Amino acid sequence: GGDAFLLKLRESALSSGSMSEEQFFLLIGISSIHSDRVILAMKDYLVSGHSRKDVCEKYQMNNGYFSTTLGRLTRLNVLVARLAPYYT
Amino acid sequence: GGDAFLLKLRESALSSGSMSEEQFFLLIGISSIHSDRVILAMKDYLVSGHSRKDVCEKYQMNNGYFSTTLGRLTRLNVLVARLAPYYTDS
Repeated sequence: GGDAFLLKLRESALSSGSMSEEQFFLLIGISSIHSDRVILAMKDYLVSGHSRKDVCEKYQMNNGYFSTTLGRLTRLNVLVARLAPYYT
Repeated sequence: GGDAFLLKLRESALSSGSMSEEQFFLLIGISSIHSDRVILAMKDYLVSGHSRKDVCEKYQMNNGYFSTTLGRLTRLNVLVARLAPYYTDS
């Protein structure tokens, strides 16, 4: 259940600069994230390789919101990676 | 571009009995589909090969609910196929 879920997200966490812009936008497209602010923050982290510290300052974001959002994208990325062999 | 979006969905529509349970649940996982009966109806169609008529009867769905739900999964399938190259060795 939920405890093992959180451990999987820790183990699969997306890191700073881990993807291209178009990949990022496709993940956003599949997601239910719709806040422009948190989209731009996650693009700066995941695509541009800015640090969490810098991104939180720029978007005036707290760690709960940053970490939750990053976890939502990590979850989607794990599911998409598991789906990929059905399409390749 | 809503009109073209609908045409694309027709061309791309998922077939009955076309995916494994694992593939199905991964697509459900990415989706925002919440209804337990709707997930079971889509499983019965996409995995178990039941007809549309069969699932709509079993899970009390009207045609618009079925068609819309299948459309939601067809869109995700197209998008996941466009994401897949980014998970390759290249």
